[PDB]
Amino acid sequence: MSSTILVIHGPNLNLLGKREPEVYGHLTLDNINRQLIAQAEQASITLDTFQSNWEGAIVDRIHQAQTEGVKLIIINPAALTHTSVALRDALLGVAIPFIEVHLSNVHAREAFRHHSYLSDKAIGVICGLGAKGYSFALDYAIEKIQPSNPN
Amino acid sequence: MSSTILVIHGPNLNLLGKREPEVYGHLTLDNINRQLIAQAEQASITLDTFQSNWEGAIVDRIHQAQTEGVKLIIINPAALTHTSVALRDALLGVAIPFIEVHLSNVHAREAFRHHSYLSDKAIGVICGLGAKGYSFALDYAIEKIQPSNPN
Amino acid sequence: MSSTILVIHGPNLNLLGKREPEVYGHLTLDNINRQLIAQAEQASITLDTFQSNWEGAIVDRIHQAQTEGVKLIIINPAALTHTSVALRDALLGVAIPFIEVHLSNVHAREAFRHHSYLSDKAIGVICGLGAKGYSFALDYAIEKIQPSNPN
Amino acid sequence: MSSTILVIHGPNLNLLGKREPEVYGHLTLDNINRQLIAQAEQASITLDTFQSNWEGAIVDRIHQAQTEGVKLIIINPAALTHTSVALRDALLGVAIPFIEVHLSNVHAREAFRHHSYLSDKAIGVICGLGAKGYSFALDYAIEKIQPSNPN
Amino acid sequence: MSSTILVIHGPNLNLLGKREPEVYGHLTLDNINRQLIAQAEQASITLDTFQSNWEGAIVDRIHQAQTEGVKLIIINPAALTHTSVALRDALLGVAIPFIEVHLSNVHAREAFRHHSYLSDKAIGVICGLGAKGYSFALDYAIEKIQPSNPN
Amino acid sequence: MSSTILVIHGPNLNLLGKREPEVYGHLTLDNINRQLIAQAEQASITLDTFQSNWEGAIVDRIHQAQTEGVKLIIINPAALTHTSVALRDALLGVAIPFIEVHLSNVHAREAFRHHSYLSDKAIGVICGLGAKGYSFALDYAIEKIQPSNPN
Amino acid sequence: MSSTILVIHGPNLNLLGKREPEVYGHLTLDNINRQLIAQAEQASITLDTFQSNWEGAIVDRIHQAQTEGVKLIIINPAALTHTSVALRDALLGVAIPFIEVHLSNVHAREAFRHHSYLSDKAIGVICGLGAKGYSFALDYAIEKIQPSNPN
Amino acid sequence: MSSTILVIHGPNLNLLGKREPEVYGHLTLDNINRQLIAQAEQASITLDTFQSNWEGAIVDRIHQAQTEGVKLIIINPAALTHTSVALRDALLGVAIPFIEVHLSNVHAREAFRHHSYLSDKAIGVICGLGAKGYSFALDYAIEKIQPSNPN
Amino acid sequence: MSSTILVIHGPNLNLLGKREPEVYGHLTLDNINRQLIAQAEQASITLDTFQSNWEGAIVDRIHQAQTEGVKLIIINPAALTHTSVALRDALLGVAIPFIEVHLSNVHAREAFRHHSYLSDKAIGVICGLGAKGYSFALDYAIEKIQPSNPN
Amino acid sequence: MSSTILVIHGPNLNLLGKREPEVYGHLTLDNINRQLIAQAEQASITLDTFQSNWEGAIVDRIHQAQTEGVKLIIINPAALTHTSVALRDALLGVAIPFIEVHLSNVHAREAFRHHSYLSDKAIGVICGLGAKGYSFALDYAIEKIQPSNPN
Amino acid sequence: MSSTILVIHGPNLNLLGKREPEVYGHLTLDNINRQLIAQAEQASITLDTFQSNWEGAIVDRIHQAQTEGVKLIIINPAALTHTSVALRDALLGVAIPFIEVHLSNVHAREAFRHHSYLSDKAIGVICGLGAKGYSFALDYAIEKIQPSNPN
Amino acid sequence: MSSTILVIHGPNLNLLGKREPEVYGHLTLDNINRQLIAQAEQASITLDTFQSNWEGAIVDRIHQAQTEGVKLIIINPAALTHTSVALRDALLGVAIPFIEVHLSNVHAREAFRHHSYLSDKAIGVICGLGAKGYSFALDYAIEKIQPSNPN
Repeated sequence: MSSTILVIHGPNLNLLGKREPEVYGHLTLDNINRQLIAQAEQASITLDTFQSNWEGAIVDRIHQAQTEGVKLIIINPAALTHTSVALRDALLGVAIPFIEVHLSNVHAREAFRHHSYLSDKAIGVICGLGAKGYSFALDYAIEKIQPSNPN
Repeated sequence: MSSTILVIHGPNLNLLGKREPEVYGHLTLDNINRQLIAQAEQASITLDTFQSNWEGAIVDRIHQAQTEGVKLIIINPAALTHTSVALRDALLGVAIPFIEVHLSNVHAREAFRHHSYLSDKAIGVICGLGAKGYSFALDYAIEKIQPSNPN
Repeated sequence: MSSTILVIHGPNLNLLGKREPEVYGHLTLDNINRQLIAQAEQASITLDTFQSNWEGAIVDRIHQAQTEGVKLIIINPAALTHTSVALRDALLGVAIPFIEVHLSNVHAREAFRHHSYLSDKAIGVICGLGAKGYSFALDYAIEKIQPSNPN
Repeated sequence: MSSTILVIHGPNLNLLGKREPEVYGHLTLDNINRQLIAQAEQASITLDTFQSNWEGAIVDRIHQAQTEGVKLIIINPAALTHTSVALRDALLGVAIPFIEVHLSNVHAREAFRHHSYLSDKAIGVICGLGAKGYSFALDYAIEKIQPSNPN
Repeated sequence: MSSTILVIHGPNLNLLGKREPEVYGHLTLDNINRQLIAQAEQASITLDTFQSNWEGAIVDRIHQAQTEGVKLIIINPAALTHTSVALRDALLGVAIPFIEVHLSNVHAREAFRHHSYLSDKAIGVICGLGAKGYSFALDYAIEKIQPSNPN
Repeated sequence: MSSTILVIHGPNLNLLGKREPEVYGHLTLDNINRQLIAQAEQASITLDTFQSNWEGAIVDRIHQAQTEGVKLIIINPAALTHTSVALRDALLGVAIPFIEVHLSNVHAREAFRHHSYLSDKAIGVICGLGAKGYSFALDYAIEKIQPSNPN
Repeated sequence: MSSTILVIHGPNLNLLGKREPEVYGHLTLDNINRQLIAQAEQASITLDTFQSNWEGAIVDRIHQAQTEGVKLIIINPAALTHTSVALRDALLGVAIPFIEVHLSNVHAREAFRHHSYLSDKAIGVICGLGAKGYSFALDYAIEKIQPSNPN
Repeated sequence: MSSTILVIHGPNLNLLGKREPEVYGHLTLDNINRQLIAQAEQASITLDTFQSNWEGAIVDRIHQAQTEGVKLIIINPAALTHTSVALRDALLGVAIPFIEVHLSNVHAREAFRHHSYLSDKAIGVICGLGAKGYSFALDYAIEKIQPSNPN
Repeated sequence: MSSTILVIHGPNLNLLGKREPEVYGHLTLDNINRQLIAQAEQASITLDTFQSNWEGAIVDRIHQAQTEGVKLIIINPAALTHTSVALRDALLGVAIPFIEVHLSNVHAREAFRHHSYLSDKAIGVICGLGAKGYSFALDYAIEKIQPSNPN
Repeated sequence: MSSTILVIHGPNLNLLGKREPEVYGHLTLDNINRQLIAQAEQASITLDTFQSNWEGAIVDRIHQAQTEGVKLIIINPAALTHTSVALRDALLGVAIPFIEVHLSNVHAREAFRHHSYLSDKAIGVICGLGAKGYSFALDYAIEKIQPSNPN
Repeated sequence: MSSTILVIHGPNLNLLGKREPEVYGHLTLDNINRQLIAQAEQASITLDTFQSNWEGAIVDRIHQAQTEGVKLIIINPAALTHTSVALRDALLGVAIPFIEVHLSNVHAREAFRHHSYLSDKAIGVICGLGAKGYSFALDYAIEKIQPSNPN
Repeated sequence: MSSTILVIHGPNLNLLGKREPEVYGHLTLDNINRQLIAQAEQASITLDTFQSNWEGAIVDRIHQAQTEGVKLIIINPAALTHTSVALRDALLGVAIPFIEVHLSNVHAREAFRHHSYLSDKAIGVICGLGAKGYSFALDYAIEKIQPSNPN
């Protein structure tokens, strides 16, 4: 079995691009996923994506990732970062390294958003850089997996 | 189908009237819905109702509400009020105004029940008035949506 | 005078509808009292109202209520809700059940407004529903003050 | 008017005399005052008593005490003990030593009752001994003002 | 005629023994369930088991337990112990007494693990004794439910 | 010439200057008011003053200020600054800008004196500068009310 | 002995009157004990006394009190008041009502001295009244057992 | 052969099965000890027992256990659980593995009972299962000392 | 420089009026200094000013002030108010009395701004009155150094 | 289409690679700067770098950035992130948008490291991805300044 | 009985060098005492030493010290440092100046070890320097008690 | 050339002996350094000393110390101990073992002084022993660097 990256999107992320005409639209979750997939293909890495509003579905997906041989996870937990011990335990239980990504700056909002049950065990965290944040996580992930020289 | 007002009941609310009715009352969640649907009919307002023990299902329902053009949500999040950021983010993400309702007086109970992830963003909150709390919320909602005669 | 229901308004409620709206509505404390009195009259319920900026005067009114045979109090303590143990102790002392009402949503403002010396002992709490909150409390109260087949 | 000893009863204490807030056990405020006055007369010591539900009235009384040359105050602040820095400041401002008395045991009830704005500045505190707590305070005060042989 | 005792395992428990058996356990969740079932039979007690990564599924199972007349629940809530009031509310709502079990010593890991939404309402708690903890809980339940010995 | 400034003195401020040679000297509250009145006179500004030990009296006075056209309030809340939300709400309610003054340095005393319900809504705060603090507030007020250029 | 009333002195109380009899003057623990024994003898009530610096010795004495049929304990736990749950459990375990006494005013000293493991369970508390606090406690106890009354 | 397990009962446990300790359970401490001894004897393990109300005696006993080569300790610290660092340091100092046991459910009682100075260092913890908790701890301990296979 | 006064401005104060002078105002730090120097000239008092972004420079300047015979310091520590113990220690070390000034109202901004390492040791604090704050501080200082309140 | 990006490195960053590679040795501060400078050159964007151990030097540099017309700051504050209000105020004062970068994962180390005086005002935050974090920040920054490209 | 300097060792210190000496070090408590006695003899000061696992025994020893004429106490309270108010009160009660010593660095260990009931009242504290810490304390004590000048 | 042991004095330490010679003490920073340098020469160890009021200068000096080959640092950070993470990171960055010294007892002064950013990483801490504390730290260092048991 080989090296795959898995991108996990948490609850409410499916909403992206419904705001549309000005404040945040028109960009969508599928648009993000499509860019990442292209980015991965360009490096000859198999990338899969998942989104759910259900915490249990996310946990199940992480469990499947281990059996599937996934090497690294890029996860935007969204609201679940502040609340889900089960998510943290699933990631730890499978021992697949992960990078935490947030489109918005979690630190610029309510104080409860400062707390995370994931960040302390993540390799790294990116927030506030929008969709580029996932790309950055992917770029890092590729180097870690297929290190240094490609030529 | 399509709807103007949506009533959402959180986990365990389905238990109402189901254990020791002589002690705890015969009123069921179904009775509450029946009462509200009739109250809604009196105003020619289309009312939908939803209950689940699963957070993800509630979130999905809320997303569905945006597509349906629901104008207001009446929600009793039950236990989820103190724990679910995901729920708060769904409501905020679809930008549908809501009224928070609890059968019991949350303040009269454990300290952890004092905190809500919804209350600060609600139009208003009602607790401790039992089933009538939902009716009052419905009365307020109808007036806001189709203003008529003030009292 | 003897009354079955007493409505108490706390400090600064006299200002309502005074600095014109904008800043809020034309609704006045008098409009609310008028609306409540009519609602009680329609139910053949005798209702009295009271407002003051003086805490001791409020405590005295509650003491008076006990002698007047008042069965339930609907109180908007306003600012006193966060500060007055004397108010809580008066209500407990006369042992008259009460409903707490706020026009605005107490939870949507400063952190200090989250806390109350009354809420845990109230039958129930209504906030953020404007004037209608008082009407809802009155509606509940009339229903409670009815059967007496209880003991 | 120029008493040696002043006994101040705080808010809601009048309810002992008007018919018990809880309570134990139809001992009235007037009964307490009579006992203290007799105890004071027996020692040839002049004593006055005061009760109010109003913070300002209490503050004014304390100021009046200064002009009257009161040497010690026995005060049962009741609910005010937990809230009134204005009371603390009146007492410190006039520099009259005081003993704090509570009929009930303030530590045996809600956590908020554990805190006082007075107790740190009192000579001493008595709580939970009922009416007898005032008598003890008076006995201590008499010995302090009019020392005699061991008591 | 379904079961007398129900054992619930929380999220991530399905992973037990999954990777990599040489470091840490060989033992699996099915191994645990088989031992408990054997232990139950030996006592002529009907025992059922359930595991899920979804909170709602567990809540549904608990509600189902009431309908089946389950006398006692042995639950390892895992991560959910620190986060789910919904779980707490389900167990209370059905009013089925429970014993809380953890394989590992919850107190020996991060501070957040110290807090439980279940422990205070449990009959008892066992942590850190591994698989034997479930057996111990069963022993206790059997004696409670069918206290074989007259005494 | 319409512009009017109102100075409010809170509880216990009436005591200023009683123990005269040592305790806090000879300056009285009346002395302070005379100086302020004269300072106002020089600037062609109308100024009124008020003191009370009763919170309700102060709140009423503020409400009266709105109707009297008062432009700005200089308030020394004294002990009320730490306790009275009602006071905050009256000032906010009439929307009259205010400056908060204390003779003593609040920060230099008990930790509870560090907190205020007024300071965050004041234009500014002055403490620990004695009676001059009021003059400074007046100087600022006069300039804000009738701004001056080079001359 | 057996006795009806037991007075317990906690650690360091043996020091009273030892150092700089111009520090706290000349009163000793024995002086206090003699005064109490005499006060008890007037009532024909048998009183025992005990002091120790060892927590276990105090717990053992309390247990002994139960067998001896002591009806009330007057206890000055001294330092143990802030630290010993074992003391709290002994008193509750034997179910002998108690009054807590401190010579000094506990609230006037370090913050850590503000918390007691006994006060919430005591009948009453007296502090800051010196040696007289023990006499007051004894007078209350005697009256509880063998009441006399003017009123 | 040849193995000793030591059971330590902390302060106030001597009261068990008497009259009115807080929770009257029928079983005495001796009854508990006799059951444990029999259980150990079945495994050809020696079971030492110790109870004291004195912390120092317990600390000395632990030191003694090290000199005597005790394999494991089962300890119910009772009230000392929440207060004694010295106990934790004794167990750590001798490095004898231990299991912490409580008859009652520590989590169900005052918040101060929630904290243990031993739990984080224990192999495991059992609480609220009454006398059976000690037996369970012993069963685990024997298996740890004497793994079944091969004798 | 006799009866010298020293004015110290902390980090970032150099920016005053630099950016968006419309919108934010055009008063500059130099303008403030020139005003203070002139105000000082009028009273025949020597005054110096200092600003730095460097804590060490400020500490050195304070040390220098003692040797220079500076009699009072007027300081706006800016950001350093909430972070520098070193500043507090420098001012305390030289024993030069000081007044703390801020242009803006520190209490109306983030919670972290509510704490000062200076305020408890200043004679007084002025905040939120802008440039005039420095002038008021100077006005007080002159009276204190060279009192001419009386002609 | 050329602009100015400024990279700021905080205290102790100058140590990178200077001891015991591999601890995580080898990579130096200059190596990071060369990579960034090269990365900027490829975009035809002008980039400057600064490192210092002195907070004042950093504050000065940031002020200079304003005069220089710097568009965006990429800053690794290092230790200053948890301590420097002066730094926060400098960036806000000049109003230059910034991205916060940390080589290591701040969330994975002592609790004090979890708090930043910058993060809430940052566009975004990157931590734990090492040197790459700076490049990602630069990539985002380039797109921000010069959006229109072959992309 | 009779010594100028008294060294007190708290609970568990008797274990030093007891187990795994090769692992943990061979130094024993007697070795430490022997060094100190020798250092004392060199300076012609009498020194006594004491160790116990019982708090009461330590308190009694301190009391004895007053009568003995001890001038200074060097105490390593060990675990009792974090828990014993009684110890603090004993030292204060006899008013013997003391120095607090710990072999290990308390600040490097769990958070609860960061608080001492003695540190605030000690002349000084030494921790983490092992046995030498006692010697340093002794060196300071000698210089304090006896004039530096030999002969 | 270069030192083996380096002594660092923090901000304000330069003031020692400057003011209040009779009240303060007339020992200066130079006296301490000369004593240390002599103590060092006496063991044939080179010792360098440094003081600054500038955190950056201190950090730079520590960096220099690594390249110099300094074996150990004795540091009195003074006020910086409570605020300077940069200082902690410098000492850790160079990996030079350090002992933390304070002339005064930090524990006896404000609560904020109780926390240190160095203490947990120091070998040891000495405070409150005046100048001797530095000498004691040196004595430990010399023994650590050149032990005399090998000899």
